[PDB]
Amino acid sequence: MDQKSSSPQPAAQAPETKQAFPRKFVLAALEQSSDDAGWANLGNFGNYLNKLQPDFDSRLYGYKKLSDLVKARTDLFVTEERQVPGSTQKALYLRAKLEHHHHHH
Repeated sequence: MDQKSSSPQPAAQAPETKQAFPRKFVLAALEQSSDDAGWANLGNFGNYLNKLQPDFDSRLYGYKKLSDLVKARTDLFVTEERQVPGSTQKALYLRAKLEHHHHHH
């Protein structure tokens, strides 16, 4: 529940560290850090994720923080800002992006 904004992002920067995304461990932490409805709060996600993968660092991918990594790589992760009941600020909730059964003929 947020403002669906986007950005071209000019690739004028010199290519820094390129690392692969290990999604099995990350999604494993994500789902375990999720509430009953299947949404994980950014804070708890960044916490439980590091428990499974301490080697997983955002600067290895070129991002300022894990938060920016997730909202950028929405292909792997589903991102929404959700309002917390009784709180003044909204919290970023995350969940796993999965395919759908596709076939040939």
